[PDB]
Amino acid sequence: YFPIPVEHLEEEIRIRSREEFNSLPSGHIQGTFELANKEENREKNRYPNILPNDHSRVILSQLGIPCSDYINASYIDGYKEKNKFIAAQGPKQETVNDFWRMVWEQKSATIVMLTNLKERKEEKCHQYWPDQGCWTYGNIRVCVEDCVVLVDYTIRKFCIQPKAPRLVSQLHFTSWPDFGVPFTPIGMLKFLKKVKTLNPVHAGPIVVHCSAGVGRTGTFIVIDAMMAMMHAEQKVDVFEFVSRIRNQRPQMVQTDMQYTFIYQALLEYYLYGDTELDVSSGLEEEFRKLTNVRIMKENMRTGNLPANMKKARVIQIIPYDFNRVILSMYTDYINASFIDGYRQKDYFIATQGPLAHTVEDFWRMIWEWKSHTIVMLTEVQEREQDKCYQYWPTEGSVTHGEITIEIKNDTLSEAISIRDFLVTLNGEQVRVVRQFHFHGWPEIGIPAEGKGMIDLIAAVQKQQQQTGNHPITVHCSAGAGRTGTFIALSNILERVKAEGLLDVFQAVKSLRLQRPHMVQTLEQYEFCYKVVQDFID
Ligand SMILES: [Cl-]
Ligand SMILES: [Cl-]
Repeated sequence: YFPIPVEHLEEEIRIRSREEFNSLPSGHIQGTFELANKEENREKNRYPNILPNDHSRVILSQLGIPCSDYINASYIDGYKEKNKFIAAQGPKQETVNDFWRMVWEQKSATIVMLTNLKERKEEKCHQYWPDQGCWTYGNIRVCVEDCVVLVDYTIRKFCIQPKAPRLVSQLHFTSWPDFGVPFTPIGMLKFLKKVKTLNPVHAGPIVVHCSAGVGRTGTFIVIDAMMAMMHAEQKVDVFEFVSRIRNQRPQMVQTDMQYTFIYQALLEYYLYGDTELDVSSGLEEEFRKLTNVRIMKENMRTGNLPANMKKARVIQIIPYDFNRVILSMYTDYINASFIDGYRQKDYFIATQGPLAHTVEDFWRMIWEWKSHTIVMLTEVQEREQDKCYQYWPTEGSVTHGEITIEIKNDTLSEAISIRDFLVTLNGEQVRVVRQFHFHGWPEIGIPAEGKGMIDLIAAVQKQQQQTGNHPITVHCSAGAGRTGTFIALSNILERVKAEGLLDVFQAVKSLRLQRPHMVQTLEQYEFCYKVVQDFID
């Protein structure tokens, strides 16, 4: 196994689709585990087969209690940086205090948690931080100063002290699935950049932990190391590195499926890599790339089954089977897909304009997924083409099957008209649903301003925080295009306000992987940039 030039990475990935992974050394033959197996230390290890060797063991200061030296953690090098990380086992009740003493004695500023607390009812790691307020863990008082919950990870700011108090930031990756590795490595690369951002140049080693302290924790350390190697050597050698880190902590990467995943992340980071940009700071090429996002046509069964054919305005813009909106019972089908927002999963329902023969279903979707906000981006007719069925009453009330819609208020503001309805189901019988009907999109082309588009996003956000905080029903006609533009800018703008960063490309690309042809035309993509420019001023 020799190094792969990045020039040939994509090809070698194809060719290798297990044997490589099985040739790695299990770090056990050049190692010594005397200290880890001491009787005194038995109860301190979560898994008795996954133990630090004596040489790279993190060694705590001796606290007159015997065998107080020990913790299940080991130093791990980065690409050209001795001891960049500490790969630690996720602490348990009995070692929570010893854990913080490590963070303190090692001068660490960052903890990377790659596990959830419980997994399918099995406790994979004990909570070692206060929910609210403060807690003294031994001679170290930890205090929560902030918690920010984004969709793929959450971020916690601690203030630890026993003279100078110190700020430790915990980055907790929530998205990692129970069984197997993730799906895209998109989330993990963004997460890994946020760690680079929040760790100070002067700080101690980064504490990375999962359950056993080898596996996720390993795939994470390797992906960082190998990004470094690309950015320096223009070549990647995953095999020689995993081999190296195992002689510091054995078993570092745990699965065949994990080893492959390092490569996928590395490829993603090469092919698409730098498309993020800071709000401080051509599109043609980026759009070509977006357009080469494969459509998972295998994974589109339900939407193509014969009965469901007739229910779609465009038999080509149709939900993937995994993130499709499913209703109470082929009556389970509505051309509509769940889409991740910036702060939570399944935050938007991106749907088509109801057909005259799918209003019943439409309103069942709204009712069954507790939607209270509808964003409409077309008019009923456009250029003499019937682009959406009017599903809402204008004057009185209308009953679409079991649901009843009665219109309470209807205010035509600048660009957006804003209707209010009492949706009933013929004491949890009645809701108030609010429709934002955007008249600011031209019958042909994109709008040339985007003040009115900023003002709609903004309007829908207040409505969300008030009628808090359910999934938003966005539709136009085809159910991807404008819906896409809107969902994209919603997420892009939230993050600009929040992180002061801007990655339109990945934003849209992430939309393409949830529903086909989401942002659709280069016009609409250009527009995204244009609205962000307008927002910045
Ligand atoms: Cl949890
Ligand atoms: Cl694991």
